[PDB]
Amino acid sequence: KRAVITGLGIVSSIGNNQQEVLASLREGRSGITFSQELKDSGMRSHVWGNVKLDTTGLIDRKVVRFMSDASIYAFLSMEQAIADAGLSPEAYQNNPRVGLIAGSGGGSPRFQVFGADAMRGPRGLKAVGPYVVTKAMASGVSACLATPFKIHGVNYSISSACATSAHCIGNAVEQIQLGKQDIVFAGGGEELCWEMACEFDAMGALSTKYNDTPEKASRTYDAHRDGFVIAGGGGMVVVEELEHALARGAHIYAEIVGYGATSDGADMVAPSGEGAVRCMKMAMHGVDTPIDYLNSHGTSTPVGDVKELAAIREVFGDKSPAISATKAMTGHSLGAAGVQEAIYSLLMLEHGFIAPSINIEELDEQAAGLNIVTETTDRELTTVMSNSFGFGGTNATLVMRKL
Amino acid sequence: KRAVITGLGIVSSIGNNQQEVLASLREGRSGITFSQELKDSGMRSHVWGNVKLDTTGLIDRKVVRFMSDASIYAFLSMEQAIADAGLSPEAYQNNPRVGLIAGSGGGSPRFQVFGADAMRGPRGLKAVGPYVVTKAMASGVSACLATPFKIHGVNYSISSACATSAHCIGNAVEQIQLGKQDIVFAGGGEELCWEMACEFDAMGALSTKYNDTPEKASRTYDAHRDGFVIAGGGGMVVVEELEHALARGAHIYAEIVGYGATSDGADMVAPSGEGAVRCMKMAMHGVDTPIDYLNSHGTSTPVGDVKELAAIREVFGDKSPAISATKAMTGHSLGAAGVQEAIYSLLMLEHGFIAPSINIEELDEQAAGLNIVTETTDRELTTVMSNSFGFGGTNATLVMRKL
Ligand SMILES: *[C@H](C(N)=O)[C@H](O)C(=O)CC/C=C/C/C=C/C
Ligand SMILES: *[C@H](C(N)=O)[C@H](O)C(=O)CC/C=C/C/C=C/C
Repeated sequence: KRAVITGLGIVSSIGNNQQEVLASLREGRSGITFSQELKDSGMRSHVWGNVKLDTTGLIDRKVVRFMSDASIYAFLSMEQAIADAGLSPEAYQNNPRVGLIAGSGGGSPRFQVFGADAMRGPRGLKAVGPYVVTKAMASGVSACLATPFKIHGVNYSISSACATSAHCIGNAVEQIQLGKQDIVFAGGGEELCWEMACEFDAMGALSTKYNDTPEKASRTYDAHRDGFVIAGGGGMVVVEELEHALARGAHIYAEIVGYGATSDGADMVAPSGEGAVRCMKMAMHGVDTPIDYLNSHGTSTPVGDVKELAAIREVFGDKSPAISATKAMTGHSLGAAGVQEAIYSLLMLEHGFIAPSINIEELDEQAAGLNIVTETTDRELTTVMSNSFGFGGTNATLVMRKL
Repeated sequence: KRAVITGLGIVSSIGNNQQEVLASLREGRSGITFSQELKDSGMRSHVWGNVKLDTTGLIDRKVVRFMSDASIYAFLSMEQAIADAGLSPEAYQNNPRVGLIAGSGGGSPRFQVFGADAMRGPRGLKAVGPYVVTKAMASGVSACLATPFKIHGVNYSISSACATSAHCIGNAVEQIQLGKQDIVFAGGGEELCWEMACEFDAMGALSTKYNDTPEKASRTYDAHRDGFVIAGGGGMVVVEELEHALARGAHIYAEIVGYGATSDGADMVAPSGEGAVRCMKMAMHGVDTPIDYLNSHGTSTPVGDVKELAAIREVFGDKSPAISATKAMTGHSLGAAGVQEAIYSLLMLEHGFIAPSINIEELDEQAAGLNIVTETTDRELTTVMSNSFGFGGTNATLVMRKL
């Protein structure tokens, strides 16, 4: 019935493992860079939240042949989570009570495009090859992890745009609550490519006025923010039943004391706020400790940023928690945002500190009053909240508490 | 705690509604046709499981402009399921206890390729437009339905390749069991295009030797089967808590008494009979009545067909149920296969008959002591089972029983 986190893995724009991420977080270090690929593609946004690691040879050649970047990022993340959790092969493999729930927001547009492009060339089917389905299918992230890691329990992906990996973790918790699984690896991944990013630029969702200063492009809550900075990477956490964790001597980061999942039923592409209030409130049912720190979805967009702050004002009233949008540092990894930010929250809980909300040269007028921390501040935290929202009015929030 | 089906909707290769689907199922009619598009793309497979329906003015302009075919098919299926359920706006909209869990196996390869092609054109960003993300994102099917139907409960997609809509329904059931939702619209959709179809052909998964006789291409269990026939369409069912349903005088097709979801942890693109055995066994746990009819996954592939059979023989041993692969008639709608086949099963339960397993000129010698029904058989059914498997070793089976 009770679910706790006993391990985490992460490959992000601000770090290739939790120690690197930790340092980046405390230093308010940016993971955004200039992208020549995005410029050459004809986009107006040339800033990236890229993973600085050459993944070549990092996975078994026979295994990696079926994977795309989103899967590769999640795979390396799950490798870290397994080790971190102190799980031995005999403990999680070929075990019906061990599952995997991980996904991405867009699967693999790069290979969807590669397949189409190849089909129309002089080689046709032979240029396409036999590995595009597993690379391009939406469930690639879960399929490519569950098979090599020898998982026998649940195996599927939850996809909900920019809230996918958050819903993935929440679903993992429910598996533990329903007593169906003892352990479920949850998280996700997202590739970084002009193929997909150009589609966000086309709808004006990406930042375009700070290409000369990449590290200043992502500026959540700043009066002059102008869209989010697309990013890629992966994240993975080990969701485990409490007794099972305690029995093996597992190191527990926190317990998942709240999980909200609601729907706006209003606008595609734009948030309503109303659904987020219900989502946060839902995650709070039963939680009687205060929310000490709130890791906002805050993507750095004009409408989104204040819409979520309005939701928070409504849920907490005159006693809102310390807030910070780590996306100002990391960028928006879309489908991987939820699990990565849950990890940043876990690291803050574990090391007792609040990561800064960077790049706010002029706090938005609507952000007046609120406690958005703009400096790395040491503090003993106990309960933390993390929000994730996506197109189609899909909301998710997770509340984690220290034991 | 108990989940029942109180409505269904369907847009498939063998019918644009449940009445038409019933007629083809009883008649043993094939929905496969020759495809000029497929042939013209360079493919070897030129047979289709297409939806014969002009969807043109069926969905509101400002709504449909965010959708792709998978979403359009699921949307029309939802419309039918709402009416067929006897539900009205005042009862299902802006209601926190009403949710939506629907997905596709591939999202929208067509619009993803369109975006990449548009971008590379002289007009770039302006050629792409602002609607490709919602059309191409993996969660499109759920996002595009939850918003217009004003859903306020759960809202996300489950994606598991050729088992997605089956896992979607199972997840909906768990929402009712966890007491989180009273109603959850579950199902999915899949578009039909060479963009995606060419990728399956490239891995030799599609039938190529019966292009001259499309209706004979899909031949599950036949000694000369040579791959599945790709198809498109949608399906949607209303999963409702028992008491809620009885209280409103709802029409109940049956109760979902079993739901299995397992993982092979062995092969990508190839089924390991053992995972399916555990999946089926998991779905039968607690069901005190025998399985009267089994709607197999049977896609008409050399390895797949008999592997599931070996799995079935191992599960039921001596006393096996009547079996029939409706894909021999309908083709493989991939992500939409699970929900559509659950609907065929519900229709057989609701009308007391077993749909034929067509096109078996020579029964595979692997399907021995089994009961593969090859003629529409009038029978009083009580408990039915439906299997769905996908790449990455993802398995799902649903057991539905009359109340
Ligand atoms: C991101 C957000 N609102 O924070 C939004 O939910 C979103 O667009 C996620 C979808 C990304 C998948 C890419 C599909 C493009 C082909
Ligand atoms: C189908 C099967 N094994 O019956 C298989 O699970 C599958 O390939 C489903 C994925 C289809 C999504 C298309 C993605 C291609 C870009």
